Amino acid sequence: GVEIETISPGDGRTFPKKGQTCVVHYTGMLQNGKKFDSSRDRNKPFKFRIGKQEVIKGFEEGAAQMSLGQRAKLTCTPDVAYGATGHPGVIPPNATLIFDVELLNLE
Repeated sequence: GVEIETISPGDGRTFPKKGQTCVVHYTGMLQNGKKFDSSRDRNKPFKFRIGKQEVIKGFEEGAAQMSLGQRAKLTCTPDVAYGATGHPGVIPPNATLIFDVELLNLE
């Protein structure tokens, strides 16, 4: 389940396709918790491609549903990334992940 809450500006037509290296200013957030990851900190805005299962399903499905300039807000379910397993130290099991996702991409 990928629930999109878009902050309005963008173009609404430049959608990511397969094999397109796309650039996202992501900002992670735990529900009722602090941050855990941010591209604003490293200032290397995570040039990743679409269709190789590199990113999690709650972030990959949110990327194709956005366009250039758009600023959505992810609500990632636990069972797509870390709900059963959980990362040691960062993301616990059964965690509902929140992301501040803006798609200012290339290709």
